[PDB]
Amino acid sequence: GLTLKVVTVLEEPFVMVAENILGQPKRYKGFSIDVLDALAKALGFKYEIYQAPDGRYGHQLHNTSWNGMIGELISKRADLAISAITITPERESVVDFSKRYMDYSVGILIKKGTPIRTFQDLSKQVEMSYGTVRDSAVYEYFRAKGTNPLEQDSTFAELWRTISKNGGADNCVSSPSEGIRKAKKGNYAFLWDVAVVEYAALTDDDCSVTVIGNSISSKGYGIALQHGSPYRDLFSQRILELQDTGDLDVLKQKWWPHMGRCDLTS
Amino acid sequence: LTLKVVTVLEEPFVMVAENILGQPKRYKGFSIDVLDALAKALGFKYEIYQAPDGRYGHQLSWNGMIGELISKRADLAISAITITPERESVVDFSKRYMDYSVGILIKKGTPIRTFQDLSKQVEMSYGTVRDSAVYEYFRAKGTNPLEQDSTFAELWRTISKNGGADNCVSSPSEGIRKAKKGNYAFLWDVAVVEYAALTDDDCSVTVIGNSISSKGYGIALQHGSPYRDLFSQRILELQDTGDLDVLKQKWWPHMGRCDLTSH
Ligand SMILES: *[C@@H]1O[C@H](CO)[C@@H](O)[C@H](O)[C@H]1NC(C)=O
Ligand SMILES: [Ca+2]
Ligand SMILES: [Ca+2]
Ligand SMILES: [Ca+2]
Ligand SMILES: [Ca+2]
Ligand SMILES: [Ca+2]
Ligand SMILES: [Ca+2]
Ligand SMILES: [Ca+2]
Ligand SMILES: [Cl-]
Ligand SMILES: [Cl-]
Repeated sequence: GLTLKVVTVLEEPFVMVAENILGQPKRYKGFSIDVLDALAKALGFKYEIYQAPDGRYGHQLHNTSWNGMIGELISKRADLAISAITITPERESVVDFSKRYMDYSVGILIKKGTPIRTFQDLSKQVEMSYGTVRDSAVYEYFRAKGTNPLEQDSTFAELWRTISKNGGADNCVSSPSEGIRKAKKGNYAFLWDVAVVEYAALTDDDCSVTVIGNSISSKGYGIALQHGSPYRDLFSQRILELQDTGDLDVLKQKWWPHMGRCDLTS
Repeated sequence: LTLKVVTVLEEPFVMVAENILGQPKRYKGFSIDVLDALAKALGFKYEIYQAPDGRYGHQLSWNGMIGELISKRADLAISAITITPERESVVDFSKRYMDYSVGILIKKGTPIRTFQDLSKQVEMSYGTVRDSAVYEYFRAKGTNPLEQDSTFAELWRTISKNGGADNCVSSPSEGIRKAKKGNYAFLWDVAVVEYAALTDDDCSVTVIGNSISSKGYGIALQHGSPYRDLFSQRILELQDTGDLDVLKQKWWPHMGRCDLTSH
């Protein structure tokens, strides 16, 4: 029957590999998979998932083309893209996002037991390396806030001076997995999606790391569809219903356990 | 192009501005400034009118602003309208231009600093507007066995005492008035009670938030409107540049007004 092609990128606990037995297609699991499954059921479609061949969310290149999942949508190789995709104006100009199914903000992952408790505390650091994924939306977030003397505090300017040192070479990482691994080794603080670093801290074998939030949320996570897709408004309606009934809250408790895991209190 | 805009008064989203006798009513506020930025960005003019029953809208068909859009007397509706699935099924909302959540309005100087602390109260009156969406939110959360902390169950036990008659109020203005006179905490739209606290004549109240947002505020357009996606795109741009945050600081200003954190 009606089958949608879904492009994704691995991001814990939004989209993870579940099993891949030889001969069988790869299977996936996670919070975004469960939201997608609820939509598939309600709207009566099937789907097939593939990972973005370049592994990127996607951004705009100099000739106005896009790579990543965004590019897959523009080219119509994918009908929808889902993982932990932030709804931004640049991306919405070329694809069509559903209304959000979760809020987004940036957090800090750092080993427990330090005097750093806030973004402001991190910005005061003189010797400490900290950073984000180079070439990411989070890097571009700190560029924007850091190069804006119109902010009310030097916090973002100071954070940007460390993050962007040597064009991002010294203090940034290639992937969230590298940032998480470095934060656990100590002497590094990793700045990334708070939901991603919270999951990493909750599942740390040694319960050795904690997350600093406090970022005000102004953006959400969405399902990206093709420009002009008829499914965009249908998805939004059902997402709103999932939120109103409490079904989304249950799925969040499933992947970010309120209890049973590491205690994140430093 | 001129769009018909329907609204309802809600400080500081939409407020009456001063107008010369005989001149049409003027409006000002956070939502008005968002509307103005959309007009300038997209290049339209507009005329505003007030909903005849001063209601947002609910069904049993739709009244309030939702009804004006359904009937097509309005091209769009804006004030402090929350994006809900029941409303989105009959009209078309922009993506949100601000987050919504429920807060606590309470007199300064108590040991209550969180929703959990409020839920621990014995013999204290606290509540919300009777038969409101907020009441229904606390019903749903408070009766759900899958909640991981007893906080919501305990809040519901007090809010719904005697079918909601003992501890709930008839309107937000009454809830605000009761919290200011004491021996009551009022649970309502955090942006609304924050503004009430900032402008309290006696700078006597504070607001407890510490709640992830449940919903967004949106611009409601007609079902099938050609403008909805355009509005969403420009709203996202206004958020990303910080323009909306500047507008929020402008309409919920903190210096010159009451200090909400003096204790
Ligand atoms: C756009 O730029 C990218 C990166 O250089 C390139 O791979 C792609 O072929 C270009 N496409 C054009 C000219 O349409
Ligand atoms: Ca779009
Ligand atoms: Ca120590
Ligand atoms: Ca693990
Ligand atoms: Ca449409
Ligand atoms: Ca309201
Ligand atoms: Ca609709
Ligand atoms: Ca006291
Ligand atoms: Cl929204
Ligand atoms: Cl939308």
